[PDB]
Amino acid sequence: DWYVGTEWEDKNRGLAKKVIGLQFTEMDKPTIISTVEFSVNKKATNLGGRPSKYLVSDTYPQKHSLEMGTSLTAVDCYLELLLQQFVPGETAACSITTKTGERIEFELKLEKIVKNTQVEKLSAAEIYEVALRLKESGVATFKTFPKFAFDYFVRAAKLLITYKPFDKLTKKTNGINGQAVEELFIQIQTNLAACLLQEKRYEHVIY
Repeated sequence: DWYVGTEWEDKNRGLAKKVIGLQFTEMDKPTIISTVEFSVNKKATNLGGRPSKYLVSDTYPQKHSLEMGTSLTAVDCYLELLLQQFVPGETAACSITTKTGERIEFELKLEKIVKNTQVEKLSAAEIYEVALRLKESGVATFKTFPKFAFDYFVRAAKLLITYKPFDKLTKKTNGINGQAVEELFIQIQTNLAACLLQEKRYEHVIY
């Protein structure tokens, strides 16, 4: 065994991964816009009341379909980032450390990558739909997780400005009308503004 025991970290986000098993098929990793299938191998420990679509218990192991950039909770969003570090067939002990130092611990396996689209490949039309879905997740997490909501809108905005100017876009050439793009960009800018106000409203409310 070579891959077993190897480790990855993102100190900034309190994420750590340690490989415990591998059924090798290839060294491909999920992209930021991929669709994957993965399983939770046992009950997550120390969830501590935090909402999670995948880790929240109520039989193991259990399978899930996941499209990157759709998660609506803090834990789930960070689940995605861990999954983006798996190769298919890999089983890893994962952890999310909180501000209080307490660790949420879980064991995941990436079963396969259903679709591994690359951003660079995408047409302007397809980029729009990715920006549109990201904004939707932003809107859906606005009340419950404003920092993540914010990050969503930022990600959506960043995708779109790759096509500035917008005035040179036509359905005929790019697949999409440049008017639709600048309208969606403006909606996102407005959402980021709202988010900052939402964060202010609760900065002095304790966790």
